[PDB]
Amino acid sequence: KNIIIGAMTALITPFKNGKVDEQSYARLIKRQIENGIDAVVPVGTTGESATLTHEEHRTCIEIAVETCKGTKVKVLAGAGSAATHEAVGLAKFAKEHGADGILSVAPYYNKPTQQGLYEHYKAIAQSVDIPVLLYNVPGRTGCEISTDTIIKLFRDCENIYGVKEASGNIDKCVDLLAHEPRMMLISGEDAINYPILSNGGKGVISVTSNLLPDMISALTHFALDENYKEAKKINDELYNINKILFCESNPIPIKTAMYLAGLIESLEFRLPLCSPSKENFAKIEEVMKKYKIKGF
Amino acid sequence: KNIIIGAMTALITPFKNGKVDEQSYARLIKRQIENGIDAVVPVGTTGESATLTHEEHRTCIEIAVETCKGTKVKVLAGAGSAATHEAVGLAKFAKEHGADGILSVAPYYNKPTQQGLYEHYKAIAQSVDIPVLLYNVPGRTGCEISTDTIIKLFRDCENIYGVKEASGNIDKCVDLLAHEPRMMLISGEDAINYPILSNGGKGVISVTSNLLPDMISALTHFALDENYKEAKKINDELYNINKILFCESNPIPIKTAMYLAGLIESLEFRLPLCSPSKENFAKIEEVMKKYKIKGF
Amino acid sequence: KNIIIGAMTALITPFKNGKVDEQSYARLIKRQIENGIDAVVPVGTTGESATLTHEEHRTCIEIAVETCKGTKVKVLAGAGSAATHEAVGLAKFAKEHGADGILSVAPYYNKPTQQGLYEHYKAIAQSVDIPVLLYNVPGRTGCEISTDTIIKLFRDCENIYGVKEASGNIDKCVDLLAHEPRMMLISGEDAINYPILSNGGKGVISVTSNLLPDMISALTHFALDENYKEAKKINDELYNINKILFCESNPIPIKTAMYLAGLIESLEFRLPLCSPSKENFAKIEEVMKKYKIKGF
Amino acid sequence: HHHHGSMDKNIIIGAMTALITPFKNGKVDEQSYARLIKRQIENGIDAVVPVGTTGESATLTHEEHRTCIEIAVETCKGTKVKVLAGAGSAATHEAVGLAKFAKEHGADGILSVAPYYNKPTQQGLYEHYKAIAQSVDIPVLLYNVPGRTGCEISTDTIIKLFRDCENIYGVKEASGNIDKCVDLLAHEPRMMLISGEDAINYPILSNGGKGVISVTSNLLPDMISALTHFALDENYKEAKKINDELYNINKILFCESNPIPIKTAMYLAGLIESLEFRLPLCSPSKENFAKIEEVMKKYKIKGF
Ligand SMILES: [Mg+2]
Ligand SMILES: [Mg+2]
Ligand SMILES: [Mg+2]
Ligand SMILES: [Mg+2]
Repeated sequence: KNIIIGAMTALITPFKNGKVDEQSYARLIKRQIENGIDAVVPVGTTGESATLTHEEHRTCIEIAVETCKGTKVKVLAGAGSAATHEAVGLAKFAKEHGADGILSVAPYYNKPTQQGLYEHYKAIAQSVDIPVLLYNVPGRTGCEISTDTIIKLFRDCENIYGVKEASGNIDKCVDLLAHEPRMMLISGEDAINYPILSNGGKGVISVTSNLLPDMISALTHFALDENYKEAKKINDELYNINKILFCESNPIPIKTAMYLAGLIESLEFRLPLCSPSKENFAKIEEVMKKYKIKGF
Repeated sequence: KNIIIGAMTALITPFKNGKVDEQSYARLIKRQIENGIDAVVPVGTTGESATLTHEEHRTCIEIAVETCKGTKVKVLAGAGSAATHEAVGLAKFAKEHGADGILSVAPYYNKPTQQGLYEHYKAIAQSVDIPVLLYNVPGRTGCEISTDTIIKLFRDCENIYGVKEASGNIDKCVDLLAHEPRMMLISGEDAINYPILSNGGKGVISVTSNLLPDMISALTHFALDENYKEAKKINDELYNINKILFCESNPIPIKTAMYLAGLIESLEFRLPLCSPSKENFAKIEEVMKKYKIKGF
Repeated sequence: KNIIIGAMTALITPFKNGKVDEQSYARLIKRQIENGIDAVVPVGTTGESATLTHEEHRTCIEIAVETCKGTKVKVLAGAGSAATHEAVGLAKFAKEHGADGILSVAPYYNKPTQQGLYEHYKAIAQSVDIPVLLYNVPGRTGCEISTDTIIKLFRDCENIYGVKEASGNIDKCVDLLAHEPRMMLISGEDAINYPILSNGGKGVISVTSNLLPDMISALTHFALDENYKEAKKINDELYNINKILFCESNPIPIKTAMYLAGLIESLEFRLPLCSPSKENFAKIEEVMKKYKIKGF
Repeated sequence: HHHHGSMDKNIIIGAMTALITPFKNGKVDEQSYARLIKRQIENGIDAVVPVGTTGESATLTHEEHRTCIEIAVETCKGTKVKVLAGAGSAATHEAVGLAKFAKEHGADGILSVAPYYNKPTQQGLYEHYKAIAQSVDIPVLLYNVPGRTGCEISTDTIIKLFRDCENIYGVKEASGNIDKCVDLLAHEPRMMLISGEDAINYPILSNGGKGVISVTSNLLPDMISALTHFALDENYKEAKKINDELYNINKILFCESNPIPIKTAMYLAGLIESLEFRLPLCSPSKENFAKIEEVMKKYKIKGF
């Protein structure tokens, strides 16, 4: 199977006067490339995919593809939907725009059955010839891709190569790699990056790496080399910021931190997302002061 | 406040060869009108709103408005989204097409804060001059509209008149009506229709009423008339079917039941929804036989 | 079946210098009798059953029996355990000391299966000839007596006449009385006393009635008389105090309130229970000032 | 004072077994109990836990609690194997009494479960464990299992207890919460985190946990011991390989509430004479009995 693994970043989407700040978007991706990141994920959850137009989806994916040309860095495009016909369309568009693979979140809100999830992802996988990574985040979608369903999709669909897990469930992480060790388990939960990697996970899709890409990169590559002492040390050091970045729903804290570090020009969200409370604004700033933040 | 209350039906959306069966849709609404229902909800969760196109949303709302014209049955159109700009557009769209009010689900997947939910619904309410009913269903959305946020929205926004609760939380139902008894609490969970109504709830938005509109409307009208003995009698009699209609994610069982009862021509869903398991298909068919199902 | 229903109080156990204050206990029970209560529950959860000795269990039950002599007020003795042999012994114990019935909590900590729960309660019921009320509180015990198991026990064992539910699950309350309308469903959660009674529940076992016995007895008796309007009025008025009495684990707040009202001499718990935080102490004091607390 | 964290703490770590308690005609089978502990000793186990959850502590009498601790202490004499006695209670006065008892009968330390059923606050848990720790001079391992107790010892409370009390040296976690496991050792790396959930033994050890208190080791003591000692030597390949191989049995041993499956498995393997529980525990369903039997076929089960 063709795979996309390593240290990866769920890119925030900067706004300027209500529109995508395309120059800032490119600059942020270049900063990720220059700090050891192996792949970037445009228009995922952290990129506020739910409130972007389809034209803005295309714009962000195109900027990512253009910015990564001539480098080893891959573009793993967000391309999921609650509707199978739309997810298929978004997958084909991402492939057409030059993405290296797609990240496809489990359908949110309508709670498909496992049989429905299987048919959903089978249709997506058959629509493109680039790698497809599943994305399980039950706290946001209201459903769970079961271990058996993930494994069947991995075994039955050539291009589906693993899953990004954001489920706080290390038992499931053991279950997955014990019964199908060929899959690429990817951490979607920064605080437990090291435990997932040390059980044989092969990468992360990180929120924290927006702010600290070098530290997440080093953690991941230490772990992939089985230098678990050094990987755990970084995971432990990062725990405080990893947690404070979820004091309100992601991406409210990470966008706040990027603004606080001068990495984006405006603290703009698209409704229903909005600025954090004053108290959390201050708490994020205080945690940030403990970390070494790379510039441009 | 202008309100829309009483016995209401979250209409299924029948498909024929992958398209909305417009004649069946009108025929089903006529059947609701003839069995005492007070309002119909096109393109809600039960109507597979997530997989319909915007043109299909318009078609369903237009059929609902036309079929109810001259009958005093109101149209409470589903018009929610994870994106405030889209939810506002859908609200204005529903008003333009003649809806009497809108049902607007809490944003799914992106988990707005309470502050964001307030700004979200404030924007929606300000965009139209028809009643707006909030819809809280945390098991599907991943977020909860708190009692404080619901009450602030009710008091601050002229058009917001209540909430459809699908949360299995009778404590919260007491909390809501004890602190703001002027709001219209609407049951969004059929099995507990009577407990919500007997605490001062003023209506239901029902799944079961697709199949048994006469029984759900009588239950609601018994309760609103303070005949709690007879309202509870129907709620108790309905418990078995009320539960089996969620043995898989709604609307998979109710569409199965409508097909089994001869009320729709084909058991078609849009992916990622699909037919139930063979065992659940059998369980639904067995529970249905204990009830008298009105024809056309 | 012989039954014990109506307005009932889960009695606090006052301590003086670490010992059960027998004079205060009798005085508090008399205050319940004089304010319309139908039965009292010595040495339940609210009575700190977990930290009392077997001899202190005896003392409290005997005082309850003695104080109720010459009145209609029943003694429904706490007599449950995680060990079946101990629960049997405590049941016979309670009957020997003159109790009118027993309240028997589901085994905590060891998580028996439904078959084990059936055998547990069958053994208890066969050990005495007085009524036995089941008590389901999964947040405390770690297990749930299912509806099916409750109904089988009710139908198979002469003495088992119902269940006290503290489970935040009005759906289950419908389930229970829809399938077995002959049982006595008793509210174990004060905030939802009225919804449980209006669905056909026949009593409450209350924490709040320790402080406000007249209001809880009036609420229950209105509901039993089918004056649902007047019962709901009291339930709504009591919501604030009903909630603040669980701002920390019961009985920490109710003992605090009894101390603040001058009804017990000292704010004494047995470890691991202890005084509330200063912040919660103040919140309890403020909520109390909206209510008329009967003296002796 | 608040500065015990780097002062000398006696610890009990390594591969440890939560011993089942065999019954014969309703009584503790004392000969079987001794024989089972011998089998653990001979298969590389570092400590045994008498009368914990797996030992049906809830249904044993105080006298049976006594007898089981005494047999464990006597059987482990003359070996390296430690006795970490179950000694917890929902009542602080009883937990103190059980702690002193375990010390006076020769236990090496105590495992003290968070109070069940009465749901103490964090302040109450702190005072609870401070009282227990001050009553003895032997090591105390906290035990957090919220699915059974209805309460949680928070990370801050565990760390405060470690720093404020001389003899509290760590926590057995059975909480399905690897985030909390990171939280604990990132903020207080000096404590001994012990796995209380067999399926995730390797993830807990690879994050710096220093032992397991195992259900599976009743049946497969050599495998759990090997897993633990590989991990302690930082042979993470070998440790993970065993953890993966054990997943099927690790999960099926909880298809019904522990210890119903493990006693069923011990009976099926001929290691105990009768499948007897004390009510309210009882035999598994016939379907789960068969599932346990089938999962066992994958594994090499040591005899006596
Ligand atoms: Mg290298
Ligand atoms: Mg009408
Ligand atoms: Mg070695
Ligand atoms: Mg490894």
